[PDB]
Amino acid sequence: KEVKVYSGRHYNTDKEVYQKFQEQTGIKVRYIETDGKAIIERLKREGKNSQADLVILVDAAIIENASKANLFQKINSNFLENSVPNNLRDPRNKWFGLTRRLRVIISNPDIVDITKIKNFEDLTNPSFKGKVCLRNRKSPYNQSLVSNQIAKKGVGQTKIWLKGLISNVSTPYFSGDSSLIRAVGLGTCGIGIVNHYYVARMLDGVKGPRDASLAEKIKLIIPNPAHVNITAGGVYKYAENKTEAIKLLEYLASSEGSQGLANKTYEHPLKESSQNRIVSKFGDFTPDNVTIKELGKFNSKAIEIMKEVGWN
Ligand SMILES: [Fe+2]
Repeated sequence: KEVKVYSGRHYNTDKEVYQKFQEQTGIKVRYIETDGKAIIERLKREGKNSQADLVILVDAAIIENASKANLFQKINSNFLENSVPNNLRDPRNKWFGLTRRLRVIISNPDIVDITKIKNFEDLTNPSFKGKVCLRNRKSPYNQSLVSNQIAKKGVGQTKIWLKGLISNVSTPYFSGDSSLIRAVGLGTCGIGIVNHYYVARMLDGVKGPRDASLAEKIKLIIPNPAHVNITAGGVYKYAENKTEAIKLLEYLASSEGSQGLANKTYEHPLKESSQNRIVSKFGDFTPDNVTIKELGKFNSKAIEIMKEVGWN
């Protein structure tokens, strides 16, 4: 028995999670961990000749791209259908959330008055002119944040928010979240928007002592209510080992599997907040109930309006 996993989680291997599954079930896990867009392009080109059984992808936008490319087949699993929150899975049962991340506000309290920052709407405050820094629009994480705003506010109000936000940017757009954390830590930026787990990795020494010292200087603000995004898995449309792929997906979505995956990347498990002491110090959050499917629905529109307002 074997199952082949093509995984977009390539921050640092889930080998340990796959080995636990192998040890428990006798099912050999053969995995590839690489960039999610590379996996999607490879599978579109391979079609029926692909060896993928299970596909794991990061961010609502990439899940939407794989869905549009018909990469997944619908599955029936009483375990997944009764265990994965409705808002974090496909209504059509093609993909299922595994871990949760939050895109949050980071601030340098020496450069900005953090008492005036509670939510994304506060970043349009004119007192922050020249103090806001952003990763570029190519980031699915940012596309999904703008999609989240469209879902909840509609295009008109989201465009007003975007114009206010981009008005406060006077720094070239960043090519990653960790570089933006460094700039906020150093104080060249007063405010950024990054995923919560990058702050936790730097605080925990993962990127070396300079990055840890810079991350210690930041104040992380979880918007209330919070924008939640996910990593998800689904069974490949032509999976040879369909039965084994479902068993592995059931394991990954379970309390043991979701904790195993989340603890490797400093993410939150599916049904509980992280017990990691660094992550728990960031505080409690309340989801805004926008579904992951809705984040995909508005992805194209989010890219359009980001381009229109000069989020470059
Ligand atoms: Fe990431």
